[PDB]
Amino acid sequence: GPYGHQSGAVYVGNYKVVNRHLATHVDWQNCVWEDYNRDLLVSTTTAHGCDTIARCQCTTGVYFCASKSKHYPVSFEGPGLVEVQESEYYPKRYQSHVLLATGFSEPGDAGGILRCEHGVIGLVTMGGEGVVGFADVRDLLWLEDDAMEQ
Ligand SMILES: [Zn+2]
Repeated sequence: GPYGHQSGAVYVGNYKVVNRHLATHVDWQNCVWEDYNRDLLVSTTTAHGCDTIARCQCTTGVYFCASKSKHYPVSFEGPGLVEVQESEYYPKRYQSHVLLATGFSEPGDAGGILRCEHGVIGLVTMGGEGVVGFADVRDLLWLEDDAMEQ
């Protein structure tokens, strides 16, 4: 039957951070932290994760695309508060700690998680007419080892 695999979230050790609109009743049931402005929350799990978050701030990284189903290297900025337009299933609200990346085409809306050569940055937050909004996990790394530059 099935074949394609996907996580749609970031599993870190005994803490799993996923998008609020993507979290399940179980995520909130055992949720330790949750930032509305970041639309992200952290829940505890028994099974160790398989992802390593990067503690870097490189302006260049690679994001995953659902349409392309491939990894896309793109440069982005880490704007604090970004007003997300009412799209998909979210109302025009303010989001904190979101990184945006302007692609070079029309496609590119959602995907998975934004990872850098050092580690994991964040998950797909909101998107624009040609930009990629990602919720950085650099504001709540308390989950596992962090990536450094030294
Ligand atoms: Zn990096």
